Amino acid sequence: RRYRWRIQTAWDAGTVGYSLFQKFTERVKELTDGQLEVQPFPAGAVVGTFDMFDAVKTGVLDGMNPFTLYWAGRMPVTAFLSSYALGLDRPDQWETWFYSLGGLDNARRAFAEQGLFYVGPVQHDLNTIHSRKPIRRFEDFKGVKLRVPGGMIAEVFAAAGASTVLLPGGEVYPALERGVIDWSHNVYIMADKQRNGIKANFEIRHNIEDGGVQLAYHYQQNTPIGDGPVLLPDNHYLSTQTKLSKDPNEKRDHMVLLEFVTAAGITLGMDKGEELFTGVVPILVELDGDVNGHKFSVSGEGEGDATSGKLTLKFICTTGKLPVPWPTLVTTLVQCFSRYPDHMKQHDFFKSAMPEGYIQERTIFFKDDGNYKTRAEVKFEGDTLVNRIELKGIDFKEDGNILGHKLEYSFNDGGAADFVGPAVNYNLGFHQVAKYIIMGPPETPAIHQPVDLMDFTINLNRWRSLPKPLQERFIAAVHEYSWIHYAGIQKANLEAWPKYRQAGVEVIRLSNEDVRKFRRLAIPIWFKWAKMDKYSREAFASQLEYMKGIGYVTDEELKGLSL
Ligand SMILES: [Ca+2]
Repeated sequence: RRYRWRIQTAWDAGTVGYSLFQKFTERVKELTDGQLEVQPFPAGAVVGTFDMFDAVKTGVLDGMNPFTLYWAGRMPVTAFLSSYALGLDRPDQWETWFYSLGGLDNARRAFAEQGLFYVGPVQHDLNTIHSRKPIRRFEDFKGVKLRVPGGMIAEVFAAAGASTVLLPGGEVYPALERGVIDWSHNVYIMADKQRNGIKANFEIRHNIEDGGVQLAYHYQQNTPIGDGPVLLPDNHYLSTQTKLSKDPNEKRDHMVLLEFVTAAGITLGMDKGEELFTGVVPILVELDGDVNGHKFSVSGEGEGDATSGKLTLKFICTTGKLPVPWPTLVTTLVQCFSRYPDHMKQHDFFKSAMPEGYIQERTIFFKDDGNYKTRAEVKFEGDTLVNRIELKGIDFKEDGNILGHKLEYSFNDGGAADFVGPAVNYNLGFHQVAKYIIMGPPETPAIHQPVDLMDFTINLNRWRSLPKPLQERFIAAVHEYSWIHYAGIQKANLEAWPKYRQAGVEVIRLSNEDVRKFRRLAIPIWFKWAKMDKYSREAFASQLEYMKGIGYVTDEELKGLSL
């Protein structure tokens, strides 16, 4: 009669990808005269993304539109049915390998053993890396917390020193906001009723220039200066992205600072001084400091825009050379500029205390070293928001990372994520939570996933129930959609790159030498996955022959590796 197939895709609703997938279901009805209908489902609507394989195998779903290498843990061949690092890197090469060099039937025999019919690949895009750490060379990957899709992709970055996690794309945004895993620099804000203010305790990790890390434990309390009513918040956190730079025309010891601050951590829809921040507000900071008796003064000026959460400031040490590293002063040197979403406005203590302002006190303990004690008044002086600070430091090793100036000029939480290409990652908001894009050099712009293929895979019993004329038409339909989908994604990507620059994202290009370093790690990983079983061996053997044929692999660089 009429055949109806439920098919869930890896694409989340509200991506370019899902819109294209939805149009595919209409094309299939057209091409089959209404006889085959595909009911489309966005990611998660029927089962979790990574649960699609078992759902289709058992028939809960009739089919799926996944990224094929998601099955790498249970079907090694699938790590070879989508690009892997520094291998074949053009869409046309993967088309050739699939449709004339044996790939399609290699995939179909492997999936038939699982009760699945692999229809064909779906072309898509390269992938980008979105990072909160400025990763400018190979060695900067060490200690990064990186989301990736498992398999060989994760193994390559793990071998370069990264910690890897596996998450679906629709969960990447909140993960990047919280450090991806293990630790972050988020400040949980808690009401302090007895001081009619707030308190917070958090831990900053300062990178040591030669490796590894210097911990700075922060204790914080805030109390209003005046007696007007303030807002006492429910639990929530502030997440800050900070960029530190230098002014090339400034000769005093200084720090140029750019920050983006968002309040979060309250779920939407659960059962006066704010007006002063509706536009751009000038800022002045003054700090008078004394660390082990080394005296100094810092002045800063700039502005903040709480509607955006953006701060722009320049700081100068006016007494000469700063005796401590500038990154150790970032937390001391105006949380009233945080961007609070509409549904969280009632939790903004910092703006509620203005204009008379608030006192901010901290103790900051550097592990195995001295401590800072800081006290600050933050308030309006006229129309300028001012932060005046006294800082006193004691018990520091002149030997140490602080007085020895051994800390990297940086301030970030080490989180980064690959997912897909720039347009869909923009659909998911990555530009808001990561201000760097890490790409390869112009010779090798995509190091880990240059050809990130989807597919259609159908429950094998459902497939065999379909009359053969509709089978062939569905195969044709998928092959046509592979390139319609590709073309749609590529068009959106053209629109997305300018939007990244407007959001303040910087594109960082690694070097050819960085690529060579990845390549010496990638080739052994190819052979290890290839040897897992007979399907992965067959697919890599034919890909390796092809790569040798077009000059992508030399025999010398294998250094003895063979199947
Ligand atoms: Ca990816």
